[PDB]
Amino acid sequence: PIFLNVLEAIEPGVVCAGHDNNQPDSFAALLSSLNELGERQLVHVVKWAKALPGFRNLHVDDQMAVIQYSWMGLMVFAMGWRSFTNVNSRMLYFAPDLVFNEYRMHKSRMYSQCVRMRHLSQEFGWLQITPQEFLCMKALLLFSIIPVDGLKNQKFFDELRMNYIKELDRIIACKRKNPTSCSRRFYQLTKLLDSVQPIARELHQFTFDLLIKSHMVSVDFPEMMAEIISVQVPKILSGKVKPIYFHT
Ligand SMILES: C[C@]12CCC(=O)C[C@@H]1CC[C@@H]1[C@@H]2CC[C@]2(C)[C@@H](O)CC[C@@H]12
Ligand SMILES: O=C(O)c1ccccc1Nc1cccc(C(F)(F)F)c1
Repeated sequence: PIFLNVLEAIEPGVVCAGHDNNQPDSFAALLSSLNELGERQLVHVVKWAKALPGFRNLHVDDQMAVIQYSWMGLMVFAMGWRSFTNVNSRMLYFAPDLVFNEYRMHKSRMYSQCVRMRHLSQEFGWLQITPQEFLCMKALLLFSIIPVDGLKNQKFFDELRMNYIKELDRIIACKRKNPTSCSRRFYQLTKLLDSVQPIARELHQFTFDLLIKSHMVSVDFPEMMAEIISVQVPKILSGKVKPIYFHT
């Protein structure tokens, strides 16, 4: 249908991190590249979102808010997809010029977090997620985290989230036969989406601390990345902004 054409048509393309693979691996270089990749990946997310159906309805402030709160969850989820479709979850495919292997996962000083990411990446396979399901879930991640005191126009956001959830159902109801698996498939995806939040929160904490002592470890932080991680992120780790789980 129309909805599906849009999502597949506004799906961001390949994005390099600009990492110089000629130089030996070093924490500084690796994380600095990831930050640069983040800044780059953020530009596409902004445009990707503005081109999203009904997104232009939210108040301009809520448009930037939701983007500054779930950018981590979106990029991680998408990255997990590339890893599955490119290297079959064997490694973390952040970018064509920035693939993480067992070694780099250790050199990045965040091996545990990578494990969970390589785990999310494998879920796409264990559950046999389809392209249509992936695209629909990613968009729903954009509307998966908001401040406890709601947004400027919560009503509009709830209906916007409600409608995207409906699209997921239709996508799911376009290949099933009996309800035994139908209403069941919904349970699987809803779980997968929720498993993303925990991972995202761990990375949030990590980038935060890394930013605090960025000068001592010589890790560069792009302008935008620096403002969001110091102004937006803190609100999440403080409890002001909490994700939206389907299950408890
Ligand atoms: C979102 C990015 C970059 C885009 C992506 O593919 C997922 C990946 C997950 C780890 C993030 C990284 C951006 C830079 C961060 C936030 C580092 O500071 C620490 C964790 C890194
Ligand atoms: O377009 C609006 O008026 C709208 C308003 C609030 C929430 C969602 C909205 N539209 C919307 C929301 C999800 C999916 C689709 C569609 F699939 F039709 F494109 C349209």
